[PDB]
Amino acid sequence: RSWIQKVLEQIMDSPRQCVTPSEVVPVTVLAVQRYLLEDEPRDTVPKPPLYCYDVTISDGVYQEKCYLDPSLNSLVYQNILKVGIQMRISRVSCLYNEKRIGQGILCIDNVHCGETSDSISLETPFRNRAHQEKPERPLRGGKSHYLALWNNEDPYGDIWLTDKQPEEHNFSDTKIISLSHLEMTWTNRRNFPALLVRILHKSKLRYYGKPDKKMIEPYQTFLEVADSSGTVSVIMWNALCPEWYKSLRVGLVLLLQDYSVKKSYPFRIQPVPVDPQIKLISTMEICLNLRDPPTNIIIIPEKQVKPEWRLPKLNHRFTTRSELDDMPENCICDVIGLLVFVGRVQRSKKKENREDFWSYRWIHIADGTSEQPFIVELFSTSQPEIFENIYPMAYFVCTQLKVVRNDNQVPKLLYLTTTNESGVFITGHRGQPYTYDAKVKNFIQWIRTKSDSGEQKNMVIGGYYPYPPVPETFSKYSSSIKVESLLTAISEVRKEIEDLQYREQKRIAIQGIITAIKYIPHSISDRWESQGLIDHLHYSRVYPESIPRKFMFEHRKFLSDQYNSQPAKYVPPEGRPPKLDDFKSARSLGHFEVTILGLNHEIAIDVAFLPMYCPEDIRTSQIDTLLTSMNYSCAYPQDTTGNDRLPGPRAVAGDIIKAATELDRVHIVGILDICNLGNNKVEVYLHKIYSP
Amino acid sequence: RSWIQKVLEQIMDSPRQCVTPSEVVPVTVLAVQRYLLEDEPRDTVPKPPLYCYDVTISDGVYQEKCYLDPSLNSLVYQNILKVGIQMRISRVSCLYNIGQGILCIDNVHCGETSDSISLETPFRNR
DNA sequence: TTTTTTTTTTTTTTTT
Repeated sequence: RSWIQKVLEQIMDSPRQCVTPSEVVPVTVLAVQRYLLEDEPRDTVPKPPLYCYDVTISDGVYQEKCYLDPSLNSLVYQNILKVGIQMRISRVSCLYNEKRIGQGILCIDNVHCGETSDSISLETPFRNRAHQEKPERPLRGGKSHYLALWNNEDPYGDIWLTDKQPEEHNFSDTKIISLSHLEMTWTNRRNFPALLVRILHKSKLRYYGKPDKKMIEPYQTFLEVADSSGTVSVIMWNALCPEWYKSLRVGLVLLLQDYSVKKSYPFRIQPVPVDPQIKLISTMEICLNLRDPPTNIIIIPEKQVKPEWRLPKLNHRFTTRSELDDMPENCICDVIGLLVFVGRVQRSKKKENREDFWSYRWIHIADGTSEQPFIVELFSTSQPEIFENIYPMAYFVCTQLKVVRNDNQVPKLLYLTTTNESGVFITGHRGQPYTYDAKVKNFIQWIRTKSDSGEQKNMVIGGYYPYPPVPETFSKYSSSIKVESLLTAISEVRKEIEDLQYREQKRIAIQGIITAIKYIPHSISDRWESQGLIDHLHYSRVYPESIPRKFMFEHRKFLSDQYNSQPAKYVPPEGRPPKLDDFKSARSLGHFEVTILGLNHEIAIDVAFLPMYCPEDIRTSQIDTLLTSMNYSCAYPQDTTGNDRLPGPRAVAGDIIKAATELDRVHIVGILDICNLGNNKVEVYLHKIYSP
Repeated sequence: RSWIQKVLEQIMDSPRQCVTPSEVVPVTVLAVQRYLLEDEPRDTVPKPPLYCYDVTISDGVYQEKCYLDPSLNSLVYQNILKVGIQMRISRVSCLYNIGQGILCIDNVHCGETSDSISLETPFRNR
């Protein structure tokens, strides 16, 4: 009948025994989720992975949610095991969950992941109805839940509800006190009366679920609510977060009752609000645990709000690029404008935990006050629905952005970062949610005027955008690398490329001589050489996803899904999609295949030089040298004219070849960005060839 | 000019939500007088003090009588807020318990004995 | 980061 049924019937009566399936039939992956790997023995020297995965392989007849043996998590770290792929299970085992009444669970123990399936059916029935329970939960554990596939700060699954609506709680005889009242009297108040607070800042989710400790929904969010003049950092615990997080927005008047008051956490950093007149109560913090009756948190509509009392309004620090030009090192600010660039979902390993990762994506916000965008570093703000789907041609507003500057290098690094309390939103056509702000009105007027002028901005999506520009002073580049082996070995590049996980980024420096360079037109000589080694690396491959693509609104879902994070569950294509190549490339000049010879003429490597500067840059000398990959603007050409009377990109080609030819035997320290685009595809691109 | 004048006008202009004095200058206490605390809820678990005091500061230009917050009654219980000592207010409100107002002291930093206490400064409010 | 339930409080004014 089906492979699933046959294997399950074959292995049902032998729990915790590994049997090769009687028949090996390719099965389509229809979903891949990630959850904590508790209940495993942490006594083994190779501590089992902090997370395990569940894969919903689907046969022609049924699809039965299986369990991936944690030893196979390598196939998911590299994204080799993705949704829509065909794999051939080689080893299976049966495990029974002792905290649930149900049938056996198939335990995948060895796979041979192949390629994307030709036909994926999302309507195949579920063999075991238990797997079809609407509040989807992991196969193992009693009250477990699925986390987001890659990062841990993004809500995922059905445990996250959005059903909360305003409620009209009568204030007839409700004892409401002020935050300062608790501040002065919270160690003597046996009972803590009700409160009427308003949200000012909502923080990003935080998962504190360790594998050994037994906790349910280890989710914790810090909300800076302010009742009257006072403000405290309320913190929701346990399973309260996945019942109120997707519903509570900044500016909702909450009525908190049956709460707890304690001492401020020692490592807590309460953010200063926009208004300085308020009192920042930083000695005690209100903890909201899930009380049996659902009266602890009640939100009252604005109509029920009474100006008779004083409630701190939600203010903002909207700033333009011109203002940012003078803003100091660290000054939290809000930004708004028309998105003009979207990066990729890069992942940086957390120092706190080498297993967890962040999910950031470089974006550019355009305004009328400057010719450069804000260049925001957008981390995951626990808003996957917006974060993943943002595209250039739209209005984007991000709040609580911290300035970051670096004058050590000539191209001042004036960019922003997303703090813990940073939120993301896409404003309406007129800017309805933020229309009240004056800067918002100015931005909307600018967009309307420019559109009425028949003008469009150069919109780019995804690509290879290493925003951080390596300085021109190799000494400063080394200084930034404090005893971290700034110059990676010529033979270690293989291992470093083998260490990156899905969409991981890392910057290293190599020492060598320019073996040769062949110009690759994006579409005056075409090739040149400088002139038997121990071994050579063939890493000069530029993938189609690496080339930035001009944005076309007609095809926006396709473009946004080609640079997003890999989906957890399958979604059939809505028709026959286009091809990424048919979209024009935002780059104005082609790449190169610079080959590097080792200092000890023993190891060689092939790397790709993908410059971002336009011919306008090499004419105006906005770049550092002809061997750099980023221009001082670090912004894709504004297309003020599209094509100018300047030396054509074909002329800049050949010119770069001869510029490299100048560095015939010169000892150089090139900075080579290395990233793993997914599957086994890995990119190694040049950034800057430091020369003496 | 006069510190009390500036504080009064500031709390009148900006919302009177325990306005923090924009500028803090040492002020000399000229009198501390007590009376019963009538017209109070007296229903909070931490029952309010039975008596309250009305300090009489002097900034060198005018002397204004200010109603001390009952929360700061310990400073007078311990004789830390006496005549002569020059203090520094840090919070101020504008109570109406109305004609003009009642400059309230919500916080204070009692200092050292003053050497220039003047009994000649006229009352700003008659 | 986690973390719940319970209560305790005595005393000198008004007459119209």
